[PDB]
Amino acid sequence: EVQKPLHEQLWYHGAIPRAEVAELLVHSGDFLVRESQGKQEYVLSVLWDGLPRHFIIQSLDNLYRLEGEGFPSIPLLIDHLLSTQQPLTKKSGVVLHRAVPKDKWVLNHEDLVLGEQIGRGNFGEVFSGRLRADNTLVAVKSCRETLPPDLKAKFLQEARILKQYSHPNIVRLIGVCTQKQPIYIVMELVQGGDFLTFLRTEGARLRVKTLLEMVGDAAAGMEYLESKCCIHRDLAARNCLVTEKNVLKISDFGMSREEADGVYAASGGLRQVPVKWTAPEALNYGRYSSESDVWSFGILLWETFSLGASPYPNLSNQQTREFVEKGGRLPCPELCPDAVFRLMEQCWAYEPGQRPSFSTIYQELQSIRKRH
Ligand SMILES: C[C@@H]1CN(c2cccc(Nc3nc(N[C@@H]4CCCC[C@@H]4N)c(C#N)c4cn[nH]c(=O)c34)c2)C[C@H](C)O1
Repeated sequence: EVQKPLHEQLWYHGAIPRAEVAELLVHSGDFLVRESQGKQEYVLSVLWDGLPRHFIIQSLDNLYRLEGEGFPSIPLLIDHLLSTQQPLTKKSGVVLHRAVPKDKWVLNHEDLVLGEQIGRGNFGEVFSGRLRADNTLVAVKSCRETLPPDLKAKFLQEARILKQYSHPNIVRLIGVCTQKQPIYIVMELVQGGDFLTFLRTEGARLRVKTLLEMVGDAAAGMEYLESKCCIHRDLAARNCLVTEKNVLKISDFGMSREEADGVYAASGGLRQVPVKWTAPEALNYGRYSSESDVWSFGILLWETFSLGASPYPNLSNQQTREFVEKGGRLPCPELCPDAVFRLMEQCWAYEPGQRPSFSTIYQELQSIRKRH
């Protein structure tokens, strides 16, 4: 193990952000080695006094050192530090205890070949791609480095959330490319593309039973997320994907948050918030919950039965907020069955407590589908 090159080491995390480093180091003396992207130097990061401390690994004459003896490799230096329990510096008194290994999701850049751009996300371009070992087709999310540091720190959040999930109607994570820059999140490629485009393109061809089945799939995904205490915050037709077999999967988890007690209080600082899909209390007071996702689901129902129409077309975001406060809601689409519209109206109840649960939504849609 110690003989292996640094890049192969389990405790070498390459280009992971400082914010990810803080997540990984749990106990005193927990440590990892990484490459500092800015300075192009290796860094030993260690938890001491409750906070990560970052030591620059010096290199001279092909020997790696801190303030003591030098070694011909960084793994030999780490082994010396761990085995002797010598403080990394006399001044700091930091002593290594446990090497924090990469998880199973970390992926090498070499494993992946990037293809054509397939869309644009808030963090940057999404590309199609290929895993070289088996020809598995993937979607690859990128993060533009010119984004503000506060926001870039949020990019890996979607991967951290999705690592936990497995469901037929939730997009599947494949891995995270964080050993070098540029950083990528890698997911299964969903062949049919986004649901909004599907609705607009397939259009008059789609049967009501088919639409009910697809939104039923979305309700199943949302029920599963609610069960995991996940609040998606960006549910919309454009953020649902369609498989080659017309199964719908929820995707685009960049804004999603896990809250044990069911409420996420927004920073207030979000840019490009999808105002037309967002519940009033979430905009007004920053209160996000499964109930605010339910409001979004009502908009998704509207998008589905209007075959991809844009909501509140004649209103600005601010005008939409004012319109909704006055009791305004979207009109019933022609193709929308009366029962679906009644459910849609319940989803848009002003008080979040009055809105139906995702289980109720799934069951009601399923029951409607059986008579269509
Ligand atoms: C011509 C067709 C077009 N296709 C096509 C067209 C649109 C989207 C996608 N796919 C994905 N889009 C995502 N975000 C998009 C951002 C921009 C708006 C739409 C989406 N919201 C995400 C995310 N997060 C994912 C995540 N995981 N997996 C995916 O596939 C995926 C494929 C692929 C197909 C093979 O070629």
